[PDB]
Amino acid sequence: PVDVSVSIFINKIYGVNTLEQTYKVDGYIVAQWTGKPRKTPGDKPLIVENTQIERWINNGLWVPALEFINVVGSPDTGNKRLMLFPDGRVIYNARFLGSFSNDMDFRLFPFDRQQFVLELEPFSYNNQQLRFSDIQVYTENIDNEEIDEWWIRGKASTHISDIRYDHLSSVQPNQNEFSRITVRIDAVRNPSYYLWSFILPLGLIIAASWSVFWLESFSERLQTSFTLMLTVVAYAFYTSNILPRLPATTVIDQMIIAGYGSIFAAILLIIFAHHRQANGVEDDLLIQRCRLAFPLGFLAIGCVLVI
Amino acid sequence: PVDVSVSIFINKIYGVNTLEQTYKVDGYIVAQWTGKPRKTPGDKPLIVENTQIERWINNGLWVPALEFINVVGSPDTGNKRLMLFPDGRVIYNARFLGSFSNDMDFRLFPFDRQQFVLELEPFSYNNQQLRFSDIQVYTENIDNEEIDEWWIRGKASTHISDIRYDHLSSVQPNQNEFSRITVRIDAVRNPSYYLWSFILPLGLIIAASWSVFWLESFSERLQTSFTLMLTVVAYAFYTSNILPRLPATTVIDQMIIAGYGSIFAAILLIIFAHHRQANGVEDDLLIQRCRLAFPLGFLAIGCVLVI
Amino acid sequence: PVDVSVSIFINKIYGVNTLEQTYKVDGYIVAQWTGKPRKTPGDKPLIVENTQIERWINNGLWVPALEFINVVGSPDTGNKRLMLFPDGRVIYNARFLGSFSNDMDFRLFPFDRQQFVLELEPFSYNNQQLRFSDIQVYTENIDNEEIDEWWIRGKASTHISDIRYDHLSSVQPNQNEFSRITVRIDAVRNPSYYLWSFILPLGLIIAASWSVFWLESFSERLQTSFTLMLTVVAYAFYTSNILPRLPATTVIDQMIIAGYGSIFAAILLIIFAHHRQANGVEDDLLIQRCRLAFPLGFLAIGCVLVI
Amino acid sequence: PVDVSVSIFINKIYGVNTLEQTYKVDGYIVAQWTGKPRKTPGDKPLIVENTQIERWINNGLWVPALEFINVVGSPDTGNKRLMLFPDGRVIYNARFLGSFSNDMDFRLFPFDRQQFVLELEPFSYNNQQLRFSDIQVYTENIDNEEIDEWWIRGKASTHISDIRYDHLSSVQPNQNEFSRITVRIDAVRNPSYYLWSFILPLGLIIAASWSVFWLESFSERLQTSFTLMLTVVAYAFYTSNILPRLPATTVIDQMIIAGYGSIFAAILLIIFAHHRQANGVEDDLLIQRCRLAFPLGFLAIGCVLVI
Amino acid sequence: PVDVSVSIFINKIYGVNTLEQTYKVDGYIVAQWTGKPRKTPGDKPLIVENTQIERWINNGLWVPALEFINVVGSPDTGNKRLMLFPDGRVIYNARFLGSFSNDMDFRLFPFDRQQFVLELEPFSYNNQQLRFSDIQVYTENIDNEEIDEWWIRGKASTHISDIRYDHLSSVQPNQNEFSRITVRIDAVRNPSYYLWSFILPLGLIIAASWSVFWLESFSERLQTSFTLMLTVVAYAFYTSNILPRLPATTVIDQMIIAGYGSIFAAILLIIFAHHRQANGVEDDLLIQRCRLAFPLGFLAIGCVLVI
Repeated sequence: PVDVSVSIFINKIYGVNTLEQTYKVDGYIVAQWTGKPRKTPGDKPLIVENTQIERWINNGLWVPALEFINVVGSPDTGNKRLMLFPDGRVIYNARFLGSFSNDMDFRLFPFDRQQFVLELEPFSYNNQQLRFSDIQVYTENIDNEEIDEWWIRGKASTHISDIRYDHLSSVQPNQNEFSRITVRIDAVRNPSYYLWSFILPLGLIIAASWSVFWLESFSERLQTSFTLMLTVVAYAFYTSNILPRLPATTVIDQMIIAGYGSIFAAILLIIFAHHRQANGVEDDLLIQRCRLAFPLGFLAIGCVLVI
Repeated sequence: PVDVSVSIFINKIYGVNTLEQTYKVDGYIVAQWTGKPRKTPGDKPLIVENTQIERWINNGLWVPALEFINVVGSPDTGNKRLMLFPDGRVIYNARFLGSFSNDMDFRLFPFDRQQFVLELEPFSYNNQQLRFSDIQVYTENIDNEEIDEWWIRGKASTHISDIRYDHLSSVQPNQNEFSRITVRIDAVRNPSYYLWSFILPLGLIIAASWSVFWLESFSERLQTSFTLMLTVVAYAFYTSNILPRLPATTVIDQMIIAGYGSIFAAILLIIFAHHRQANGVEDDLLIQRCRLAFPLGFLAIGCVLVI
Repeated sequence: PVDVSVSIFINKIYGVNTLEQTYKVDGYIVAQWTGKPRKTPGDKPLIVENTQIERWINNGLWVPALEFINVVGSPDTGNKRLMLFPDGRVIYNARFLGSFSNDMDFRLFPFDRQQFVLELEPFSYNNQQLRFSDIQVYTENIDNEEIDEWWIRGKASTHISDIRYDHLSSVQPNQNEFSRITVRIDAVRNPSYYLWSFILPLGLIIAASWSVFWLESFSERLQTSFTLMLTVVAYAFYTSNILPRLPATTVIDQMIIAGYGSIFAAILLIIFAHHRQANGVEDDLLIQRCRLAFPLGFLAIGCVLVI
Repeated sequence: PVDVSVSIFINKIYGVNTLEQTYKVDGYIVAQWTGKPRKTPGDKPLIVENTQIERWINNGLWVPALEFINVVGSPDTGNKRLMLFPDGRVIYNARFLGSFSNDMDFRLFPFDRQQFVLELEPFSYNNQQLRFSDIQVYTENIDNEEIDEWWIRGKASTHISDIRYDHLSSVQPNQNEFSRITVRIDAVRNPSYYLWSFILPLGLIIAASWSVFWLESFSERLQTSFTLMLTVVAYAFYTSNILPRLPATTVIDQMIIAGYGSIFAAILLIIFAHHRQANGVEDDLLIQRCRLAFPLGFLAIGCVLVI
Repeated sequence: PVDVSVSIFINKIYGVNTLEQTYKVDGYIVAQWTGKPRKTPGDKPLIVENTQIERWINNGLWVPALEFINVVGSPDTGNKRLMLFPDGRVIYNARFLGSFSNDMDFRLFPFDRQQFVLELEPFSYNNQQLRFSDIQVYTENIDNEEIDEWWIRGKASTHISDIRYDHLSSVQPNQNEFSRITVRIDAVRNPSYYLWSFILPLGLIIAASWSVFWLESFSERLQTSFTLMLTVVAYAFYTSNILPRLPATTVIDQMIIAGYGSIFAAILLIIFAHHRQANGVEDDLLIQRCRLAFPLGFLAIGCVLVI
């Protein structure tokens, strides 16, 4: 079994797609192993670049294919090189930009946290072993973080493991285990932007909707609610169109639904106070009571939301 | 007739396009057959990867081209390999990402269910038979389902068949039947998100629209109706822009049309009650009757919608 | 002149682009001609697939290039094969997906009808003739039609013709006529969806806008119009954003403009009735007259729209 | 200096990108020059197509690369051919689809006019001269123009010139002038659609906004303005989202700004008339005066806009 | 160490992507060095174009690969050429369009300024030195600037430097320093468009919101605020949808949030003035005081924003 040492340099993780749970990773991949020694020009290591690489493979050079397991579509490989050492060492180095898949739960949207993973595995060989994996995710940790959209927490975690494929041929007596390198980078979303421009105004609207009870007439109370109703519909549209697209109910989507309910409940109470008492009494002890209670009931339900 | 065994590993089915009735399928395809025995290095099976494969084809190796019948544009094939066995067996294995087509009826949008199908067929040979198809759609069934957008019902069903092409040449006396593998995966859309964030507020708005009859004056009743009218127009826009795009009337689209009608009918009744009675009587037995009847008429019509 | 028989199988016509007047066509293309006889393996027809085809062309095999005249960008060709017959026949078969152009007038948008055309022509040869064209547009005609977006009317029409290119070289004495195959498929748009979810609510709003005349006060009449004004602005936005994009005025766009005018004319009449009569008379014989007349004037102008 | 005669057939100019000032050009390019005579099959001109062309170049055939100077990314070339004449003539013909750049001023958006240009230049040779350029922009001039989005004014203008590159090597004593072909096609946008569906309603809204002065009460006058304000905000959104995107203020954008100002100026006058006169007088000679003057002040300022 | 002279011609910098902090660069790259002398046809420098270049590399020609460090995906290279001089000089020249990455802070959006940078580095050699970098950013400086979206300030800055890579192999005793060319072009965004069509109406709306205090009744004051509330929600949507997309709070977003706060504070003051005084007094000295003070308080807070 050939010992393969890999190194993955991650330049940038960007372009997260919430609809398809994917993310882009730009960087380099280096893999080193030792083969039979070789006569090189003079005796310095020989450099073979791009189109010249397949010329060496056609003459018999063994270059194993390593596949990104969780990639989404063939990645864009930039420059690639082979470094052929006279003592037998071989170093493959290539620039790449690829889109990778991982299970991503966005339910607690503004305050959610995700981990971006890479999964590397040889495409055809089980008799060849990944010896050690070093990733160099040397993007900043203390340069721009409050300004940046995602907060990387710690240095990336690595784990070389062995994957057992059962459904295989019938001629392999026991060779159905492959070496898989797994890189993981944990990150937390910076909610600053979504707090100020989305959650804050949504609170301001939800709060100010309760000021309908400070209207004197019943006609004033009920008719204004329909203008508040339209405002929440507008704000829900503004929220869903500008924020990333999701077929899942987010924290903000609960806040939106809560606002929807708060207005509908107000309409019920406003009509209730009118027609609850005999002979047209307006239950003024209700309008004034919920004038402060209605704000409190929402805050109590919000805490049980975090139950 | 050559016996070819295929195996299709489905990693992920995603990216449904409602406008073009397409869907993306990432996974692997394996095909195995037995040919004339062959001298391999030593005597272990030889592995030929990617660019090296066409070198073997130029020297005479027979590798049939299998076409995805229902594919939408040439798919993106990642790494590919040939496993050449000394006794004659040949195993082709390739990673692919492709877009596939099938008839998809989205009319009952939030609660609809679809089946994703693959159709495999040799491109040039009828004297070569697909012997058995095993698909490994080992995506979860009981890990994430309530969180996931689609619910896979069962393991994929397959069907190898023979397709008769009539319009052909004139030199084939009887050989116009091709082996077609057909894989089918049934799935049900998870309506959780669309119920809470779309159907529920639409109900709350439609319901609260009936509270126009609880206004005392006629001027209050008619003018408020026009503000409710704007809200339904606003909500239909929010609905059509955020939800997947469709040139077909969906369940939600019927609910939207229903809200449109409920408001217009209210305006008729509101105006009717004013000018229906002689000498300016306001038919107060109507406003109060439909105050509860108008909500009920909508519920009765909704049940005949499910007829 | 070489006799070339073509056959075009049309799997699917989809993805009409109203902004660029284009549409996608998936299917196969077959071309057959007879050349000098040939020694084949044994004596069965030889099959040459994909990358192996250019190998035969480099050894001298004459394979003419057929260009889609009205294609938009080089089309995506899937699998391709050559079938070489010993008696001299040669059959080229290839799967393709391409985007094609044709003049498409969408002015009567919901009820418009278009025809999708293909135009085939050899790229370099005029001394080579397309002998007969058979298209197999065996998409359904009586399976799904009311559910489908477009209605195909009849079997596709074909026409081989001769195109005269004048601006050419100076060395051709008379050879400037090329063989062109022209396929035409006529189709009518299914207006069901646009009627119910777009045309119907637009009528309901336009109609209900006239109910402003049933308000008793003049202040009620004028102020309500401005809320109705906003509703038409809102509905025009919803219409233009969801419906296909066009730099041309459609039937719906005329209906929208009509709604704009109906409201502006209402504001004129409402203000006119106030200040038309001496000493502050409110011309109540106008408000009630146009209470019914204003709806009729719209219907009369709508019929002259179809003039 | 080799004499190269080019001819550019322009099939369609479409896909104007206002954000990036680009446009797509589909058509053919032909280039002819005379070289050393050649032994051809028999003695008829030889046709070399697509993949076969580079075979002749590897054997020594001189085929110069002509670059589209103003192209945006490598263009999509369809079929290409070489016609090798026995007397030495060589004719290169190729189908192409490319995106081209030019400075485009969209400030007078609905009524603007642009010119689409192509710039052709050899990539490596200054000792080779473009002898004459004939373009065949035989798209219609009198077939569909009122229906079409753009109006082509005349046949395209050509200009072969010499471009002086100063910053070059140090070994060229005087050879730093290159032959550049420049094609120009002038076009005027058909404003019919934008007039009816955008400019017309914006006028109606701006006009109808002035009808606020016909309200009797002061409370009626001020409150309605905010509904008209919302209408202009709504209409500004509808305008910017559907119309092509631009980081420049257009004619329509000025009309929008004008509507914003008309309403804001109205609010000032409405509040001014209330509190301008001593003892609470409502300056009724103002409300009625600007009832007609405010429309005129807008019309007077609009004519100074065309100053 | 080989001396390599590069020259970078920048035709156009366009397509800034605010979400991914990228920008497109179209232009040419020229690189010159001197090698062992060479026998050329006759003795003039030989020109080798495109596909013919790799033929010389297969025969042994050394052409080093230079990589754009900050590129986002492999760039699109148009025509490329080699100029082989008899005395040993070699000139590589290629057209390219590429997407490049750099840290871009858009927080002060309308008035922000950015710098577009390129970073060039050899892919495999440290024993080869970039001798001098000359960029020709000969885009206009005094032709169109007020009309153009970006303002280039000065001639582009260059800096050849040495980058120390630590994490490397174990066989290099001291050779881990690479030559990096860094080009920088400073640019300031032209805020003209965003001022007139976005900042100005936002001011007009924010200002006119203060006119709620000039209403006489309390019911008029509170109900109108909710219509003003909806207008800001609409305008926030229009702002975020049309302006470039950003997960960061911009100057406009602060102006938007300020408008949100201004209205909510008014609702508090409007309700405060009602219920602050004993026995139902309406604190008319507040409504009139903040009638002018509320405008001033916003202006006072706005200057401390620029603190």
